[PDB]
Amino acid sequence: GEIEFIESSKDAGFPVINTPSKTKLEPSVFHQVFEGNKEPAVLRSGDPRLKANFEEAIFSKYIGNVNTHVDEYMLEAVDHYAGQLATLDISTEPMKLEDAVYGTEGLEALDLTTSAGYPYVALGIKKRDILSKKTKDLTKLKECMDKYGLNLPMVTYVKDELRSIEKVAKGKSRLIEASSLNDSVAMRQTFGNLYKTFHLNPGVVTGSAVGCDPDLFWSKIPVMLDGHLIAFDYSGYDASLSPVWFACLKMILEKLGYTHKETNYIDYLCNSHHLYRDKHYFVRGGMPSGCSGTSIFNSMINNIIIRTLMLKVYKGIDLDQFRMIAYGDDVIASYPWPIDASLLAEAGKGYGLIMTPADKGECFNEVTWTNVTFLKRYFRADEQYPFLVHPVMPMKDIHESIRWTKDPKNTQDHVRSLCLLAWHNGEHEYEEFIRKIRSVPVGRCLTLPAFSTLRRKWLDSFHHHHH
Ligand SMILES: N#Cc1cc([N+](=O)[O-])ccc1Oc1ccc(F)cc1Oc1ccc([N+](=O)[O-])cc1C#N
Repeated sequence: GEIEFIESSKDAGFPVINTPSKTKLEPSVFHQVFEGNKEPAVLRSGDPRLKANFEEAIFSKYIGNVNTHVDEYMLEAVDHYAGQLATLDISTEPMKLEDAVYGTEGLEALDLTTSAGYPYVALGIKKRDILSKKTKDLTKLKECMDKYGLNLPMVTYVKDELRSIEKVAKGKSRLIEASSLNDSVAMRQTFGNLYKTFHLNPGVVTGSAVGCDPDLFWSKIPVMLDGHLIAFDYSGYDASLSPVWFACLKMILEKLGYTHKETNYIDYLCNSHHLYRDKHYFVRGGMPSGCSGTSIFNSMINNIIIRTLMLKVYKGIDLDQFRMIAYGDDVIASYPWPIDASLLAEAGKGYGLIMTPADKGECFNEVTWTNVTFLKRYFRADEQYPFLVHPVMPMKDIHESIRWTKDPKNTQDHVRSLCLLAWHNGEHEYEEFIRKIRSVPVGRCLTLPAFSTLRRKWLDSFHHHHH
């Protein structure tokens, strides 16, 4: 991804977008009770914690493109993964607006808390001013869509979230694109059935884990990945995606039976128009994290990518014995013979991708079930039911997250959520967690699940329904 053109908003007649200047994260009542090193990301330019230039850092992820056509490796990659998705019987038919906007099995209702984007955001108009979760009204939306169209600029927001000292210091805050409500809805219409199928079929056929529930899904993973594990990091995945990969994506959507017209939306993602604060810029390549389907699409591409590096480096490779699961840039994979991930990483670099050893590793080491992570979680078989596998989020991370809040009114929900995570570290660990929570008076006011109830409900969860 490369920033092609940049100018002042006033010159094209765009109003300044008034994004928030201060963080919503403050120290929680638990901030002194636990250790942690992370702090809210830098959102403004004058932040005294900065040890680099902010405007420069946030955009620097835009490292460049490699100009090329789809090669022989890409094609055969596309076909293999095409071969897989066909099994699923994805409907290329649009989805009925009601479903696309207000929910259905496999596609959550369009979130009414996020930005509506341009131009509504400029006009003080909020999502809730347009949609209602009570009347399922589409009369207003239809007016706005007809009024303002598709293909609108995107609004760029600095992601307000906890980060390490290194990234606060370097100003490497992450950017999120708010798509215009219309484009959101349109895309949901066009791809809703794809999304529905992806969320209902996490695993090695979709090669996706987007929408999954670790609690249930972890147990499936080792079953699906028989082989020697392959795992690894990207750096700036979304924004390094060159246009070539989008060509491949639309190439794959075409085999699923999407028309050229219907794939024009991939271009909307690839060559993008952004309204940042008082600037207005055009970007060629780069997945614009935050528009509709960016996770699914990031995964699908990744599915293409890895199969392409396998093919180019290991002539002889049989892909039908390959298995992968992506969540956007996060990949876990297996082959029956060892694979040198470093080879792949160097190969990938010729395509403008920065691959790295898994979990900020020193070298592309042996990947076991002991050290493998996915969505920041480890795997540990339950001591008692060995076919059951715990998703184990590290305590360090739970400790980090507990020390801040964006809204103390939700403490109960927040601490329960963290509870749902921590207990996989084991009873000793869980009881220390609970004691320290409880060493503050607010901690004593919270309804907190007992370990033994967490264990029971989990064991009980793999008793009903599918997967
Ligand atoms: N469309 C849409 C859409 C709407 C919102 N929103 O705020 O209402 C947010 C993300 C949206 O994109 C997706 C819509 C449906 C999907 F099945 C998947 C979408 O993309 C994601 C799916 C999953 C995740 N995730 O959980 O990380 C992030 C994204 C993103 N961006």
